[PDB]
Amino acid sequence: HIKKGDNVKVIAGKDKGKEGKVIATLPKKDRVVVEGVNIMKKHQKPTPEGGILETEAAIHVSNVQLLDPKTNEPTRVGYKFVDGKKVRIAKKSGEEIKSN
RNA sequence: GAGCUGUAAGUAAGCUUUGAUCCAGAGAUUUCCGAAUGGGGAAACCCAGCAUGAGUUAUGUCAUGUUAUCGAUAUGUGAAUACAUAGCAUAUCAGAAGGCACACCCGGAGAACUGAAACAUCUUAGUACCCGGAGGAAGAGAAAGAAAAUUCGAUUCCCUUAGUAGCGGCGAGCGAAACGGGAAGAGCCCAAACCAACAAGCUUGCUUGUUGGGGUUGUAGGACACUCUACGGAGUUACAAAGGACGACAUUAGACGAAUCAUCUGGAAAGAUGAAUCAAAGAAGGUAAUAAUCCUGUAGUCGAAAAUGUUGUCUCUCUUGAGUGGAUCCUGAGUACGACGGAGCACGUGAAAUUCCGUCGGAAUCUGGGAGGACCAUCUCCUAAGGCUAAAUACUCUCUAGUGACCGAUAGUGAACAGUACCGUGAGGGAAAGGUGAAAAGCACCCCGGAAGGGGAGUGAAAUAGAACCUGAAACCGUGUGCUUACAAGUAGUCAGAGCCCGUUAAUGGGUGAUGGCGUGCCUUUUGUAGAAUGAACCGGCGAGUUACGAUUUGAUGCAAGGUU
RNA sequence: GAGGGUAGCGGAGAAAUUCCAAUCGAACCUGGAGAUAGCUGGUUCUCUCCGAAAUAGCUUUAGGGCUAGCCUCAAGUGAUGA
RNA sequence: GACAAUGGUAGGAGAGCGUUCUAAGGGCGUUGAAGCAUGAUCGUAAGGACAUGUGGAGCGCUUAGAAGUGAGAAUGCCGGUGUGAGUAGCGAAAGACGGGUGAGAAUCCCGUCCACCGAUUGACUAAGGUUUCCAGAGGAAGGCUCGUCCGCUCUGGGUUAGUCGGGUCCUAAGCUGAGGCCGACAGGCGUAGGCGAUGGAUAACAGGUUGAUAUUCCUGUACCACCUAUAAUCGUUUUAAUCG
RNA sequence: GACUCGGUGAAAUCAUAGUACCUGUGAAGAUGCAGGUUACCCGCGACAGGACGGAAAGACCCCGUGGAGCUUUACUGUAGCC
Ligand SMILES: [Mg+2]
Repeated sequence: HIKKGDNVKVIAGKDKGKEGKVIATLPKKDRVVVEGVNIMKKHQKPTPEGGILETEAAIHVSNVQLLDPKTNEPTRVGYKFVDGKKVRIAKKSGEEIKSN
């Protein structure tokens, strides 16, 4: 489960192996947007004259994995209660720095 | 615990880590109509009285309360009539009224088509429909019983008895019960004798009334007579009733939750190939193809501020129990029964006992009364004419969790997008209509054209996936061609056969057809159909011996004087 | 002309079986209800073996039914068949 | 191996083909499943393969089990598409020409001439309908042809009351009806009283003005109810003026 | 109106049709059968002899132990009345 500012890795699709970072979330369809991944080309009409534009489209969230902060490998995520508050762990190391 | 302002996409303007949107519990607000209730009315509107209040020099206006009819409880008053009464008035209370899944239950009233190869007794059937009353169940229920043993011991339901006994234009048909095996199990309160009080007549004797206590039954019990005895038991599901404490579970939101990498093909891998790992988890669904190890989850474990629902332990609240005498007193009256007319009991009034309704008659009192299928005698069993009662049983418009050798868009609900289009004055009847792609990346720009449409370019793995969007059959409509046809008489094929054109699942091949022989569609129904007898415009989809319970016979299999529940 | 009344086992009729929502020897709608139909129509893949009847008798029977005759399958007996 | 048999309707008997689903086993599939199309293939029949094109994610085989298990006919039910056929019809009637607009004009707009109704094809008010009304834009469908037009599509607008017609007034027929009478239930009737116009009562006229309203808006001049002030007349409130 | 040209454009019906006549034959009145006799291929305007032409599961007739309305000294009841 990934937040808005993390640094992830793509594990499925055309762009498998790229890193990028998250910029949008869309939780109702569970599809994130990652920079430089899944780029599309739109035909926009004049609204100024338009033309072909390139932006990123959303990818399904289960095609993305976080990176172990220490060893820098993909990992799943668990939870832990500290100070009576929930944090994220890397299933291969300790705490996971996710402030922004 | 990071996004959010419905389906619902946009833009704008905003909200949110000082915790939003979202989920559960509890509150607040809740226009008008509708039983509709201040009066009226063509529902969703019109018109008022009274009391407060705002406003106005004052009217008009506005705001908030209250005002139906029956019923209950008080008070006052009182007609024909003197007292009285019927009424009348005022004030408190809020008892009824309407609706439903009203499926199942209990009552009132109650058909016909049909079967009997016609039809009337009978049957369909106490069924459909209509009306009333209710509950989570209702009804029944504690022997005036069943029986004929050496008896049993409230009611209801299941299996058997058994398609037996019986009933029946003895026709068609209708059709039990006791015994036996089980589920469940529970018993109680009055009326009366009597006693103690209070009260009115009365003459203080009696009568009657009110409260309380007592007391409840059959091999007779209780009153009375007498002799032996006391707070432990009981309880809100009947048996009398209220309410507190502290607990324990279960709902109604949730939380944590093990383990995988690489290459090949490809738009994309979960597939193939290779090497690993978890398992109290290899249920399931998603993810760009088919995943135990990517996501949501699963096995397992944890969790409640608040409100409900159960359930314990205290509290609480009630309350003596035996024996002998047995026939002095009490023990349910217009009742039980009878006659006449009907109905219900499996039973058609009959050998009809047994049980109810209408109209008339009308008992007995323990040496009593009732039943044991007319009646009599003896035996046996019971004790009517007052009431209450859980469980085992029936149903599903709903809610929660699941299941299927159930359907897959003409199917499955009428309805996957609707009791809506539409039809009818009305009651009422009642459709058709699912699928782009993995992702909108939904075709910038150029050209012809008023536009609609199109050709390029571009997106995409694919655009003969372009929104009339998965696949895209047949009828039907066209364009181009290889062979053939303007002297010919036809159910349109078949057998023989030159010429011309091609070249296959490669075998004594394929297309066309000058000319010759033979040849009156199909189905149904008939003695007999080319029939001028019936049916079909054509193509597609849909459309007719099934299932339950009995009987009989055959095959198979197990055991055998036994077999089987 | 407007506002009203009479309703199907019924109403209305200067009378015709006449009218009661383009329908009347008994309106329309929903239910009993899949009424009943000894009558007509229909009833869906293939091959192999055998193969009738259109007649007695009774029948509120005559284009229906029942028993017998004639077909088929299985087992049995054994000259009973032509 | 020898010998024999083998037409067939009602109808009896036997052996099989194919469809959907389930169980167990064993397989195939993005190097392309089902479906669809074509072929000169195999089996005694129902039927089974293989190859190529299209298609884009599921499906066979073996043994056994279970059935909504097979269509050419029912004046069958639903959908689609033909034939008749470029055929019948295009719903009472008088138009002609010039100019305009437009991609496009017999059919739209403007003008002149001609024609038809005129106890009416003219002008008012009711029922009934319910936005059809007006302006700007449009031309896919509707309009029995056409269309630049429209009662059609889109966007935005439009209905003004003390006196007009209803209510805050009255009653007819009829309908309801507190108490009441009757009735298996449901309910039927009816007294006082209510409701109910098609009738009775009841105060406003002339002119101006919009694309769309007018006795309603504006100007002028009126009338009718009700309330408060300013007042002559008011004189126990019997009476008196007053009201009743 | 019909007929020719421009616009628009249905319907009943329909087993498939390359659909002649005569004398016969035949379920006894033939475009489809036999033996002959006629006839080059394709339209348009007209006529009504045949296709037992279309339309409506004959209303006449008979049958069904089918319905309904009406009558009476048919059978059985019954509202009422005495
Ligand atoms: Mg064609």
